[PDB]
Amino acid sequence: ATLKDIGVSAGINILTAFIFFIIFAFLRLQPFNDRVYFSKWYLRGLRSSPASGGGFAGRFVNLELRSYLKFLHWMPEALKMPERELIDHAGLDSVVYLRIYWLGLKIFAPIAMLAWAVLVPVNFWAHIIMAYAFTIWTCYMLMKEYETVANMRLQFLASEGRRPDQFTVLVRNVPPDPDETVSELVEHFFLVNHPDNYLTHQVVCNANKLADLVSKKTKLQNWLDYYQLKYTRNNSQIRPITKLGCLGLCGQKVDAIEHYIAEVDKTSKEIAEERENVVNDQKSVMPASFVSFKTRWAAAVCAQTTQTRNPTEWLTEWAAEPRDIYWPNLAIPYVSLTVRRLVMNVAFFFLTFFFIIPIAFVQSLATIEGIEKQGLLAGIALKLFLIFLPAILMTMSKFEGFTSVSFLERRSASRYYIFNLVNVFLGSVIAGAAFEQLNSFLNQSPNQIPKTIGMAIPMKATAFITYIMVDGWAGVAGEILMLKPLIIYHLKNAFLVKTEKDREEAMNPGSIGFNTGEPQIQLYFLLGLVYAPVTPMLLPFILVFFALAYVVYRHQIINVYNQEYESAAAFWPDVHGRVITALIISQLLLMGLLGTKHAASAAPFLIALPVITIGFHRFCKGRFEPAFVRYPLQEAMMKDTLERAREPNLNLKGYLQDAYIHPV
Amino acid sequence: ATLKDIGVSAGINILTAFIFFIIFAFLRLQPFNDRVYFSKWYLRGLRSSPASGGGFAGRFVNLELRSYLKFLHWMPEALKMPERELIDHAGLDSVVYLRIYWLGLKIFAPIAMLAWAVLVPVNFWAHIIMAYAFTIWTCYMLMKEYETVANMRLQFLASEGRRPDQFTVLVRNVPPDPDETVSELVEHFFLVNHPDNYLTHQVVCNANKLADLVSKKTKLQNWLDYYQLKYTRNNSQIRPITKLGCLGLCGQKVDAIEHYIAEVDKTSKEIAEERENVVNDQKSVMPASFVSFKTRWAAAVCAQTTQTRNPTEWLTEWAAEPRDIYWPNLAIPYVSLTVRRLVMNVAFFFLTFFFIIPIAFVQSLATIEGIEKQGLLAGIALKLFLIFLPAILMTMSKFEGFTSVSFLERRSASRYYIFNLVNVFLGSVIAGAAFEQLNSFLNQSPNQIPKTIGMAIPMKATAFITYIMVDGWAGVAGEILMLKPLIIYHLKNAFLVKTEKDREEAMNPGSIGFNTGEPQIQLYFLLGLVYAPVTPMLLPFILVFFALAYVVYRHQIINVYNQEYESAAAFWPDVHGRVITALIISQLLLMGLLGTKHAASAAPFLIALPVITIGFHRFCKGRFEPAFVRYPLQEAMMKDTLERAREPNLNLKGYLQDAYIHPV
Repeated sequence: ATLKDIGVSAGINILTAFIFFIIFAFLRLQPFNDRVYFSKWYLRGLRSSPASGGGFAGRFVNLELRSYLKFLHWMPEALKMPERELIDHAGLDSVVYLRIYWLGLKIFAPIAMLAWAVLVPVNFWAHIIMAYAFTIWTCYMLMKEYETVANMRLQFLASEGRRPDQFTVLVRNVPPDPDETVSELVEHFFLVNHPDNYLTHQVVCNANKLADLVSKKTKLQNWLDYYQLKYTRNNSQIRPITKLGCLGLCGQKVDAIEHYIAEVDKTSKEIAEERENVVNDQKSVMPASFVSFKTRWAAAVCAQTTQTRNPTEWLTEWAAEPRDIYWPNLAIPYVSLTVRRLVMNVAFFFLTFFFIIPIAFVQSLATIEGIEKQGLLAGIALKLFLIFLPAILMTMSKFEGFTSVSFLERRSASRYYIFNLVNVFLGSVIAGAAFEQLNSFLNQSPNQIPKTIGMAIPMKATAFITYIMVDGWAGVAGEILMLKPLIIYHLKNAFLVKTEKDREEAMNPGSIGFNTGEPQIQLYFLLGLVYAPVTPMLLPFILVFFALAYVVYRHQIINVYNQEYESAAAFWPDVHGRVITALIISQLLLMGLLGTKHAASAAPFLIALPVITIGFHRFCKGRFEPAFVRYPLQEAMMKDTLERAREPNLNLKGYLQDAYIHPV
Repeated sequence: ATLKDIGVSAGINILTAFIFFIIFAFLRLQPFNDRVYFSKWYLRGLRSSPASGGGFAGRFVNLELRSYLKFLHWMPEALKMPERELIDHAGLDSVVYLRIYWLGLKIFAPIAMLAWAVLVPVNFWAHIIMAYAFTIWTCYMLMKEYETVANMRLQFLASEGRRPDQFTVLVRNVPPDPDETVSELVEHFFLVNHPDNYLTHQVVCNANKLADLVSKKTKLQNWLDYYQLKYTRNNSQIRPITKLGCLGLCGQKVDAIEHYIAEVDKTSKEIAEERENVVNDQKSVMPASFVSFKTRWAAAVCAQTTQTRNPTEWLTEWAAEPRDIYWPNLAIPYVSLTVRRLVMNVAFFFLTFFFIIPIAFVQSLATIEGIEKQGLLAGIALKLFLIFLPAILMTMSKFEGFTSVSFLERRSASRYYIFNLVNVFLGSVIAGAAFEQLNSFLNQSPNQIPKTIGMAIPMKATAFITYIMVDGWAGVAGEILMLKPLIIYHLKNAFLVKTEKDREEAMNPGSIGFNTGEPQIQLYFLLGLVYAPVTPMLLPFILVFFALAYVVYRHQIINVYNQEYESAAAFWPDVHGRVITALIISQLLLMGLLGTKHAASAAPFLIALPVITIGFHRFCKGRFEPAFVRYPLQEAMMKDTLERAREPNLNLKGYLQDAYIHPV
């Protein structure tokens, strides 16, 4: 646990990262791996077939050029593209996500210098002075970044080309009327309440079943497509037991190929059936619509205005890009939304507290099944749970009912933050023997709960240092290697490829993953902020994470990741608020570290710090936050007038009419 | 402190109230007192000169008819006018203020029955069950009243005649431009951002000096007007030392009459001067304007929409009625607003905590000056402070910068609530020896502050019982007597009357006084809710207050009080929230009363109660509150269309143009 010991593990992790980088150098040279290493370039059409032409040499024939810049040159090259160019290459979302890593450096580097020039030499009022300076600097940098990101969002929103969401609102909870259809209600309402600028509307329909049937058809057509064209005739008719799939030659359904062709045909028959009972029924039509307006100004008005005396009916909000719309959740009743949120809130309480016990349950189950038909339960335990955490949290957000992928990712990121506040930091080691602490809290005569818990849950430094070195050093290095997407496309272009040209593209690497990546940055913001006034040891390792992550993610944003939506940095208020939470928690923990005994000339200052931080947060929520939630009417009018001058005769009707039909 | 003792004081206070009612019976018979007893009727024009003709008999000649209904008949007569008729007679504000007393009965009567059928007989899980039922009932009644008051407000706003505020917004923080005047900036902005419906605007000017000069002129013209026309020629040239006024024949300024005529003339000369340097200067013009629109729908849009990328500039809010506008605060810079609020927040901390010490200071001062030139310091101490509390709190709200009398009254009512939470209830007796408790808190090694304070600050029952009987029984009875307004007009129609007809009207009794009356109701809501699950003794006395206050205030609303503004019950969210606070405090105190020792099958329920209450509050803030803050666009459009059909050719321009000029 000494500097020496920690430094040994540091060197090991630096080497692990370097090994990853070396493999990356080799794999990125392979012409057949370029599809999954330069995906963004192909998605942009700037690069051609994989290796600028594809299928060439330069692979294992020359391995990787023996040097130092083989596994290092990609770093300065990632830092070469200007930010403006990356805004048009990747998007504003990705550029401001990168700005969070730069913010971490802009905040922690100066405060690391301060903590290393005060604490370690002079080793108390120094702690409180440091705390103050740290919070002042953090807030100053947060305000400057709130301003820059807001100005970037506004510049982006103004220079953006026509988007259907700029003219549309999602009206929800349209009150049911026994004499009129949802469509008629909507049309009439917006023709009398927004007469001057109402253009068109698109009622939301529950086409979830039809969509799932179409998705099932495609899945089944591609299930045994590998087997269908393996050798045709009668191939390996595998039987993945119908309960979980995968498997293969395990159940009893041999039949034929292409997932037993008749099955694909019966799914097609059900698709036809559903199509009939979804277009001609008027019961699939949900109490919601997508109302478009002739001007962006009018849509802004509608989005930021109450329409009726019942503020829970005719709820109008800025619509999301048609590609950001999560259609399954647009068919969930509004009343249900609130109940689902509550159910998922308590399910999360359970997931963030009583989760080690179910993990131990499955661990014990795995020991039993391990004996039956070398093992040592490696890779399971909680590692697998941490890989599934983002997905579990995402399905929880989908249950809650968010109708935009952007918002779902933002909700999952907020949940992951709370998970990390509890299970990585305050409350990880306090969770002794499952709910033993909770049993004592239930049988506690007085209110000793905070006492017991707080006292023994502040966590340690050297242990956290190893976490940064494993998850934030070698972890971000593994990201550059893109192992799983490579494997996926390898076992797809060799398996179920059968494409006429380039239709079977499993090269898609998804996006940055705000629901996972941001929680990581925020956990290191938390760690670095809480420990800063106490120990200056966490800061150096946290800073290496920020620098490495900046470069690895910049590379991945320029070369691999493709944005699945464009929210124009709408998530920044969330980011800001989580660093504000980190700050407040830091000051609260310092109050505890320096409150017992101490002095009466310490508490007045350690109580002013949280207040100042909350006041700054409120100032920032009133100065910069509105830019991310409401479109200013002057900006909307400016865009409208300029567009109507450049294009005097645009038929917005056609463009906005079919924009919000369910993709099915 | 026994039932007997408390009942003796009860009888005394019942008799005091009856004595007040008896004097009221006599005084309301006097034909010369009718001006200040039936003021509303004269303000409405329904009644003529004082005693339906004025100056008659029926005074002391027959005294008061010896009976029982002399001092009792006014009660059923006050309960005779229907609520709808009172909405058009007095206003919605006054009708919903009366509804708070009825709400108190609707909440406390059923819960008094429950507490008297459970606690007293069976005398613990009964306390927690009572608490639950009490909160459920209170919330149910709160929700039902939120609904009724909201529907009443919407019905009122729809049936209201054209009001200038229905088409106007107060734009604040108009960004300074070196090339354009505030007027030009405003006009251009709203002609490009709200082109379709912008009508006119009225820039706010700092005419505070001119207004104060005009007010000074009138004050001086009426100062020694009594003396001017006492006997004319050369009358008693009194000298109120110029530092506080009043006095008379005390300073050195003898001069002449009418406050030394030359002074009135020099104030008139300064009025002329100021008029020049306020109309022709463009530096008096504040960065704010009153923008009117052709439709109420457009003003609603503007009020509930962000106008520019800087959400702190071009701030648009629904304008208040020109009569509700507090013009002095419309000339206070927006930046200053925030600082002033903070300064007044800490001044209030001082007023609600360290206030007994300044009272003791002045008390000790009065002992010294008492000897100099029978005394016993009667009526001073804190009684005088409680009469000045509403005024102090009002001047604090005026400092904060609220530009509407309605909002100033609402702010002062909120402050008075906090004062009462602390100094009437939790923290009154804990304030031992000024700041002795605070000195110990400053030198407290651990966090023993909550412990010490809470333990010894829950207050007692019998003592509170006497408070209800004095302030809520005899207090509301004294209100019916209207002593001070009577005296004022008596010493004005006999003093500085000199009116050609009926111009010197000091019969104006003001309004209900939301800034004072509501805090009282809320203090009894608090007391009755906190004590209910513990003791059922406070409830009966609290219920008598509600009943008596309902009848006395209904009488005063129908006969005396005249509304100075019409907010259409916009204060109800505040009322609701203060009863919600009472509920939460009640549950917190019950947790303390029943948490030490007790059981582990009591805490889970006593922690669910506050959560349920906050959840209900949030539901009510999302369902009913928006009706009080934002005008629904459908309602605005309905009013607009109906009005444009009844009156096809209205020139809203003329009506809305001169509506917002400073009354000077």
